[PDB]
Amino acid sequence: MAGPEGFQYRALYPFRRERPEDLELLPGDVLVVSRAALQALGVAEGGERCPQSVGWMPGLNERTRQRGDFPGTYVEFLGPLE
Repeated sequence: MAGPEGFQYRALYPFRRERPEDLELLPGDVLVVSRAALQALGVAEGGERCPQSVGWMPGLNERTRQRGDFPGTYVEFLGPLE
């Protein structure tokens, strides 16, 4: 309606937080990321659809309700936040 507020990723494989400031990934669980975060990383418009090309990204996890940087290699792409 108004526009894309952000994008959603989804963890495919379970990996425990290596560091307290690391974000945990569980299979099937969704991670919510805003446009501001991706733009702060310097992502090209149409690159976010390939998270492994961006690397570690700051977002919100559903199962843990925690916030931090997750390795965007074990995650799939869901779509834009509208």
